[PDB]
Amino acid sequence: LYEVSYRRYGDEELHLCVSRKHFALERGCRLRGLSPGNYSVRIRATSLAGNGSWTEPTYFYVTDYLD
Ligand SMILES: *[C@@H]1O[C@H](CO[C@@H]2O[C@@H](C)[C@@H](O)[C@@H](O)[C@@H]2O)[C@@H](O)[C@H](O)[C@H]1NC(C)=O
Repeated sequence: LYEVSYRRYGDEELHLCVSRKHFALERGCRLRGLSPGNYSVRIRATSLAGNGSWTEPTYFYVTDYLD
């Protein structure tokens, strides 16, 4: 599996578990219907041995369709 830890600046952390089947199907992850803003993502692969280091933060901006 993988864990996706996203957070829109100021808010609290949101999460998502992406399983193998889920990952191979979706070609990664897909985040559906987030309120607008600049989000910060870290990703962490969990293998048979343990939880391996979080990917440095990436930023993604969901459009405001107003402002
Ligand atoms: C999204 O946010 C990135 C990181 O923001 C940085 O840290 C915060 C706490 C503020 O100090 C901010 O001014 C810093 O830039 C930005 O570097 C990035 O450009 C932003 N992304 C978009 C799409 O606007």
